[PDB]
Amino acid sequence: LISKIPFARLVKEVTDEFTTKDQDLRWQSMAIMALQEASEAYLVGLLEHTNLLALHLVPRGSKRISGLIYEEVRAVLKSFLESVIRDSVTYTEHAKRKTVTSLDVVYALKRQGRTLYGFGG
Repeated sequence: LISKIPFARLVKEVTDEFTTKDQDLRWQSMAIMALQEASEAYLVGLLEHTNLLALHLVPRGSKRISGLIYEEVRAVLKSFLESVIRDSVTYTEHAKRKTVTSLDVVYALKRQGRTLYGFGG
């Protein structure tokens, strides 16, 4: 487990294909932390999003058959990761840098509609 983390490798592997643009880029430890932030962030967002439905709607917990939630979450994450690379290469290139940081990921998440710049009380 601690010695080896296959999940990080798998997530990194998918992302690496997207980041195949590793023409000279470099993956920092933070980059990986970004993956952790991404998965948990997506979930909090999903969980929190599901909570609002609870206000008047009743999610169908049973018979979870609707375009495979796992497929959707995965494809949706893929979109996030893919966009992240585009945003990352963009910000890195903006800074003529060749490195992936959780910070750039955060920047990507921010524009993704996170933090709401504090507009949302």
